[PDB]
Amino acid sequence: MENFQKVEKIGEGTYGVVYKARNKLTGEVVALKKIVPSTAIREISLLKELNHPNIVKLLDVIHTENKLYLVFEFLHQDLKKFMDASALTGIPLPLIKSYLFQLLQGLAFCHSHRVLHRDLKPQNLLINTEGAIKLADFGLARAFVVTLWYRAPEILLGCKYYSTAVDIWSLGCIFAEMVTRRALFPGDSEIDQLFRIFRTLGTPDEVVWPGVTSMPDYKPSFPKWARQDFSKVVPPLDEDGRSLLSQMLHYDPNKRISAKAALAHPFFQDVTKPVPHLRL
Ligand SMILES: NS(=O)(=O)c1ccc(NC(=O)c2n[nH]c3ccccc23)cc1
Repeated sequence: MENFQKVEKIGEGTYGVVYKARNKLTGEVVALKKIVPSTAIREISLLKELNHPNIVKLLDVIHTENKLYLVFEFLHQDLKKFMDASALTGIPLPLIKSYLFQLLQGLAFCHSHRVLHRDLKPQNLLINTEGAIKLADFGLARAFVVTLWYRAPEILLGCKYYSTAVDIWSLGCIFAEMVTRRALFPGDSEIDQLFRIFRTLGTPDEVVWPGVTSMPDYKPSFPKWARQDFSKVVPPLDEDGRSLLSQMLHYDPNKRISAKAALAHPFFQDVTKPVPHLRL
């Protein structure tokens, strides 16, 4: 590991501290994450082959002194900071739509390889100066302070075998947040998270989500809220954007739109790739 000089700490992630670091041989600047079960080693090693331009590149996996360091390509800014910096005027819709489109490409890729993220959130969506956005920490949750805001309702209801659909749900919540400049469901506990979802989208029932009532953490005592209309939930998003968001936020994970079908949605008919103006 001595092959790296830490330049600065970027922050505490779910799986360890992330450092900006410089390779002493190569000269390259990278993100260095200090995270050992052989099972974790093999899953992580699979992730090195999972290469896509909207997926932060895992450069190296350093198992040393019984410790695990992951070396990634480095990006200069995350979507949370960019959202914060954009909050006076909001992110312009064409850049929201570009970001959403690119992230759906990323998902479509990983999902087609049966790999899910499970913990999408603004802090692991990384952006560069060329107008790209990338998913960071893909596949780590499986290979191995906690924000709940982007958690799919089937996870909160105790489903142990959830699907790629959970990422679509997270990404729908992020889409909404870019548009409105506020978190869609900022729960501060699991029940607060669930009940915020219920209050906006309606308490789910057997009609809209067959099997919901048989889920591990479902309680017949849940209060029954009525669904709100999306026009009230994410103005001033147009009809195509609301329609797509609605399909990303379907309760039933089987009805929820796939990343691949989302890419064909009419919302993306006029998609472009703007460059943001970023201050590094
Ligand atoms: N807070 S901030 O906007 O200044 C900022 C946020 C994030 C990164 N960059 C990173 O954290 C980062 N780059 N590549 C990664 C690969 C995996 C995990 C994190 C990775 C830099 C700056």
